[PDB]
Amino acid sequence: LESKDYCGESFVSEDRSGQSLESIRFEDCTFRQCNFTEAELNRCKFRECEFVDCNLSLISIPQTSFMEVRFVDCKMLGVNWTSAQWPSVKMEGALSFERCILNDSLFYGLYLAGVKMVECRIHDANFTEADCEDADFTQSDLKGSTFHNTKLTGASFIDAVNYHIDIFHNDIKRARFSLPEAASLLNSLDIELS
Amino acid sequence: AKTLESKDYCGESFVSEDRSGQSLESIRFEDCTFRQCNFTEAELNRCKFRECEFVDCNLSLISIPQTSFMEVRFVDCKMLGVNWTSAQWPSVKMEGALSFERCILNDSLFYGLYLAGVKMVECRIHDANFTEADCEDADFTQSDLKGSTFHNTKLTGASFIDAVNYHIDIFHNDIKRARFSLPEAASLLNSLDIELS
Repeated sequence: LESKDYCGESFVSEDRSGQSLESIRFEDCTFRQCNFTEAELNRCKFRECEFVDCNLSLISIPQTSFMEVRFVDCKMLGVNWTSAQWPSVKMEGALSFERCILNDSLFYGLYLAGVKMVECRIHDANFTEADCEDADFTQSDLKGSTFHNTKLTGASFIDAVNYHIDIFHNDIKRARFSLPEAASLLNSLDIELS
Repeated sequence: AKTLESKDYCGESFVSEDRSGQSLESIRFEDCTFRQCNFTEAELNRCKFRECEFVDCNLSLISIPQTSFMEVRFVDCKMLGVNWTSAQWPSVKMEGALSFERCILNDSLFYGLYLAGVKMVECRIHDANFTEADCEDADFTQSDLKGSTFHNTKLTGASFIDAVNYHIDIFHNDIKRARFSLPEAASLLNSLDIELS
């Protein structure tokens, strides 16, 4: 890709695995059936973009900016989101994930207010110190994922499974849960559920 | 029913005796059984019961000041409104001293008492007060606890399996290792300011 600006393009069935894309801005673009496994997006910008049915496993994104970016049906294992470029002026729902595999990702300390991570497989991802207020985890599988000093106020876990949230180290005021899974919040107190 | 004239009874069965309103003072009963006896509003003053069973008795509103119960089982008994706090409780701290099965325990006063390992199984326990009681390892299986108060009550390892209508604030009692069953255990989540569905 020898241009630094793309607008309104669809990139289809491209194998860019292991490649470096540097300082490219994409607006109103869509990527589908693309392979970005182990790619590096270095100082790129994505605005109003969508990835659908792409492999972004272990992608590196140093100083890359995502604003209004949707991911659907993507493999996104082991992504370190902490090294992306994030704005200091907070805006809710900047990222959106639906039916993605987020296993082993790092969201440490990030502002994720209003972010959708719906019907995702989210094993062993780390949300320590993240702000997930109003986040939407509906129908997601959170097995092994870490919530520690995570703001979860008003977040939704409706129909979610395998979430471990220690109420002694996390704020869940007004968050939404579904039985019987909600009973797992009781695990912090060491009660024995039958 | 004829006045008890002795101060000790061992190996004895008392059957179908109406002792309602009777005052009994320093009678020691050991390995006795009481079956279909009415003790409504009797006073058991500084008596002792060791290895006794009460079956199908009415002990409603009985007074038990300085009376001792050790290895006493109550089955199918009406026992409303009893103030257990004025009974004599041993220095020896042993679990399982009392057992209640299919009893009506409404309005009982249990506050601040040592009740470790006590069984209150398949009981109606409406409006009783357990504030500050030590109920470590107690068994409330299948009991109806409607309106009973648990407040700074030690419930460590206690069982509420299949119990109904318990109000237990998980931040205001000790509940480590206590056992609960869904769907009822959902009531425990009322301690949290969350939206359930």
